[PDB]
Amino acid sequence: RNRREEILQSLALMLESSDGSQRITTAKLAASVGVSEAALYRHFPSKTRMFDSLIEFIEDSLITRINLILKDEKDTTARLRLIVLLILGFGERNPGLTRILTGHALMFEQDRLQGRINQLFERIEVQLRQVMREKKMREGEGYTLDETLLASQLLAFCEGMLSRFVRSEFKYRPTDDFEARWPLVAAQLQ
Amino acid sequence: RNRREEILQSLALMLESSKTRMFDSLIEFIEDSLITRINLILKDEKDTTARLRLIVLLILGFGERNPGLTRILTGHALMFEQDRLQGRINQLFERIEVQLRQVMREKKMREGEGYTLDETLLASQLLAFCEGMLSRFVRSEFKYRPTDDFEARWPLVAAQLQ
Repeated sequence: RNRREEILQSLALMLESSDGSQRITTAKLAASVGVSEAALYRHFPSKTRMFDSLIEFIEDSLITRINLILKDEKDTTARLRLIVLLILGFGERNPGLTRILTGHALMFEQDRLQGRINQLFERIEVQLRQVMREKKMREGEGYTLDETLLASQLLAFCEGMLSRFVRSEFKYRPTDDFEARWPLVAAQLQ
Repeated sequence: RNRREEILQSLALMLESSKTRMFDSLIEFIEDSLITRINLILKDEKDTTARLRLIVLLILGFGERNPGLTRILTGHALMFEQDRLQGRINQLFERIEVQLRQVMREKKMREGEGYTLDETLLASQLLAFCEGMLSRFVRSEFKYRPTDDFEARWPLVAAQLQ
C-alpha cells in the first residue's frame, strides 16, 4: 500500500549511501520506516522483490518518458538529445537507482537482477536505433552510418557519464554541462 | 611484460570470490601500466589528434585484454570492502584525464591552431567514452569488446574535437 512506496524510497536512498558498497539488510531497513521486520514482508515477499519493484519503476519511468518525447518532438536530432538528457537527469535525481543501472548495487544480489538491467539497456538502444532510422522518413536524407554504431555510441556516452557519476561519489552530476556536451555528441551522428 | 598482466588480471578475478592490500597493489600496477604506456605514445606520435587516438585505444585495449583489471577500473570489483579503493581509482582517472588535457593543450604550439572548446570538456568527453565502453564490457559479461569497431568509432569521437 502507501507503506509499500515509502519502503522503496528508503531503499533507493540506502542504495546511494555507503550501503551500496556493502549490503542492505532486511533488519536495517524495517526500522527506517519504523515498521517491524515482519510487517516489511507484508508488502514485500523478500528483499529481491524490492529490487525488482525498483527496476520495474526504472523501466516504466524511462520507457514512458521516451514515449512522451517522441510525441512532443518530431525532429530526429532533438528527439535523440531529449532521450539522452532524460536518462542522465533520471540518474542524477536518483543516485541510488543509478548504482543499479551501473550494476554496482547488484553485486551482492541476485545476478538475475543484472540481467533485467542488461535487457533494459538493449531496450533503450533498440529505441535509439528505431529513432535514427526514421530520419530518412522524416527528413529524406538520413544517416550515412550504421544506426547500430550510432545508437551504441550514444548509449556508451550515457553509461560513461553514469559510471563517472557513481565512482566520483555523485560528485560529477550527469547533467552538468549537458548542453555544452550535446553538440559534441550530435557531431558523432553523421 | 604482457605476462605480468595476464597473471595479475587473473589474480583480480580470483580475489573477488590482506585482500584490500592486494587490490591496492593491483590499482598501483594498473596505473603504472597506463601511465607508462601513454608516455611511450607521446614519443612515437607528434600529432595531437593521433596521440588522443592512441591513448583511448590503449585504455580500451588494456581493459579488453584484462577483464579482471577492468572490473577494478569500473569499480565493480571494489564493491566488497570498497571505500578508499574506489577513491584511489578515482585518482587514476583524474591522472588520465589530466594527461589527456595536457596533450590537448599542446595542439596550439605544435600545429598552430588549437581547439575552440575548453580542453577540460573535450578530455572528460573522451574519458567518458572509454568508461562507457568499459562499463558495457563488464555488464555484458565481457561480451561487448571495448575495441570492437574501434576504428569505425574513433572518427566519430574525433568529430567532437573541433
